[PDB]
Amino acid sequence: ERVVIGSKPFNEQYILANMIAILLEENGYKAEVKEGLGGTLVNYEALKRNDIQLYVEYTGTAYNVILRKQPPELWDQQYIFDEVKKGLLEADGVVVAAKLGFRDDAALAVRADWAEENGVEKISDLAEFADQLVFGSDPEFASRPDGLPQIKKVYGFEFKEVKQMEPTLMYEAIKNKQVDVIPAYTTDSRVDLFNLKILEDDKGALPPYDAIIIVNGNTAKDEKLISVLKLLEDRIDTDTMRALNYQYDVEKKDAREIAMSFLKEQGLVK
Repeated sequence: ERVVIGSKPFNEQYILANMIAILLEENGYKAEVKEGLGGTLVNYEALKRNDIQLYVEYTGTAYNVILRKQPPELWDQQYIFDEVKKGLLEADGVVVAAKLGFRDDAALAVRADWAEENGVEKISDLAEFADQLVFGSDPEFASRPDGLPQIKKVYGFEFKEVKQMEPTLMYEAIKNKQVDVIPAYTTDSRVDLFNLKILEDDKGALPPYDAIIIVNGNTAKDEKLISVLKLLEDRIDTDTMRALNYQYDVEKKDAREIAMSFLKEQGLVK
């Protein structure tokens, strides 16, 4: 039959929606992609209605926006994954078909050369350096329920100073060494373009956003289709997703051709 695939309006989603479409067509299905159908709830309600049969959601996003659940004291990856799986199934019969293998998290980033020289890889590594470092911030990060005050509480440090600025000036500020630490999304191509290092939230101050393929109840009962989606299980790590986003954002490549190239390299199409 025909499988309709939703997506949210940004790079990663255009690439992943097309990837699933191509893979399904390779395995005998007819697939349609609705590129930038809408945001989280446009897609989720479309999924419940069976106007679409699947899309790529994120665990923390499902936890907060869809299920409207209470933040835990500390964010644990699998706790949130299991709560989302149970929650979507009980409420709507929606099934988690696959974990893709990457998280698209709000995180902290620093310059990569400095991180290398000092062996900084996690937020807890910043402890001894914190009171010497300048933190760059925007309205988007400051408005978050989990932010700098939660980082202080969990990690036990505060930065030298906080410089507020427009979100479009953040990477320039860290590149020009006006600030030393910025909020950045883990799969954002600019992390690589500005030679930054993303840090592990090793203590769980911030929410996890594991990328998952979710399917409606009726589509979940198609054993062949599920098997095909399972070929993407742990297929794409955060480094890999970011480099795919780089092809879109920096190299200006078409999202579908980015997906096609990946699938061919992985031997899943041809």
